[PDB]
Amino acid sequence: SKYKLIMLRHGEGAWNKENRFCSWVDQKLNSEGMEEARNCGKQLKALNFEFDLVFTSVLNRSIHTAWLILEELGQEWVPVESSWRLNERHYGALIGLNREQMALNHGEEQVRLWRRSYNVTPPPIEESHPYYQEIYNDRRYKVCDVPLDQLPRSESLKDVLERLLPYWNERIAPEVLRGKTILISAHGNSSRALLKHLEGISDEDIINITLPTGVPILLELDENLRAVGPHQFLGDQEAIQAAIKKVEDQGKV
Amino acid sequence: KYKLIMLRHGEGAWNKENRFCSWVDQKLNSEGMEEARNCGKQLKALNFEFDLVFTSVLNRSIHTAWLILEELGQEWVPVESSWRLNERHYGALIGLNREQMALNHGEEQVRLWRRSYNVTPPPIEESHPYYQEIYNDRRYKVCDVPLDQLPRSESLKDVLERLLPYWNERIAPEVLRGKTILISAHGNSSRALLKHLEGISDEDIINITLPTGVPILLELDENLRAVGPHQFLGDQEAIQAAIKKVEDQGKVK
Repeated sequence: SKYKLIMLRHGEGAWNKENRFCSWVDQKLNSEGMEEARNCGKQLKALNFEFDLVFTSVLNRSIHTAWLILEELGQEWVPVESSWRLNERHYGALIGLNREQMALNHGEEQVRLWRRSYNVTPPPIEESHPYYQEIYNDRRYKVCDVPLDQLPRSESLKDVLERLLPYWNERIAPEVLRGKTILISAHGNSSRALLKHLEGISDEDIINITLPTGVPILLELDENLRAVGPHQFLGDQEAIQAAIKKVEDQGKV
Repeated sequence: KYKLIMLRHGEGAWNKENRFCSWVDQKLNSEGMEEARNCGKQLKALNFEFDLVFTSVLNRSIHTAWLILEELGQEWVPVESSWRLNERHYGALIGLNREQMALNHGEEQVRLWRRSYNVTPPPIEESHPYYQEIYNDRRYKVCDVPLDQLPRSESLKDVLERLLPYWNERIAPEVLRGKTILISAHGNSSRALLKHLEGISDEDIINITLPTGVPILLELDENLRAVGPHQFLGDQEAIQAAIKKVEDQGKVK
């Protein structure tokens, strides 16, 4: 392909382990996630990647992942840019809830729909939600390209792509066309959103795409920035498929 | 009136070994990392809310900045790194033991090499043990100045000449815009900026030594000139002692 870029989902976190929808809650990576980030950097180093620019969300877990990757590459000097438009999909009222418990109470299929549907919008989070305050009172959301009151309170995967695409078009895509090697440290669903766009995945097929944590995703693009072949997870396919199954199994029981 | 924070990163392995590090990209050791976290805690106590962070391209200043932002929960704050904030280039003296130099050339000469404004260290030659790793690094192949035009040694005067343009053009404008800035730099690059901002004479700058891992508070007026001398944040006795420690590295037992 004419261009190559790397995107990935950050490493494991406390909630990623307790199996609770984290979303816009600024939870940190745990020891296991930090190591995943380090292994990503080692895999990228083994493949000679030399980044010119890194894009992250404003959730610290995606930022720390990038930092750990850069340290392993000895590329801490590479410019980093962060944007809420790369933030994980907003789970609204579901934030904080245990996936397996919801599966038990509502049915595996119901939870699977909420998690992977392109169109279903979660119930908006309310000021009465246990984590509303610790989200909308943070200064990082007072300096976004849109007023605090204009930020979403819940999003379907479709909503995510709608607020992420502008950033890709205006800030990231231009750099890729310039020949720069870009690294995107994002999240599970915000990453699924960008892949849908780049690979032209249908609304139906995007439902079956689940991304493993801490695994480099190589995308090869043509002159029009359209993927030339499905995304490629860099690493041992067997261990990567088990990690994907692990994510899927979070909604089973 | 405007206030900003600048500091020198924490200790590295060559600190206890008493060897000029300069442009060698040495990482912080355990102690240096802790020094950064302590700076972060102090800044958090003062409720600092940074808007921008400027660092050099030496990873120790970058890691220091990252640790401070983590302590503050401000990892999303924009960071910019430039070689123009790099520590003074010690030329051929890089890697040499400061006390050994004092025994070989005398304390007076060592003092001139370390703190004088106009004395230039002998240039580093291709045969020098640390030449390769420095000029072979990609971070210097993408600077605003060709790799072949980068200094091979610098007097404090040389440092100010390549650092001042960066301050005036990229940092000072943010200060005038009321932004809260953090400058994570080095011993002599910080001394060079202080000399300018405080209008310290070529002679008096020789007596200014900065301790590692200590927040430096500086207030500037409408003309971006120091309202008063810089101040060190923390236990003054421990600070003066740390300053003496640095001074004593250039003296005979």
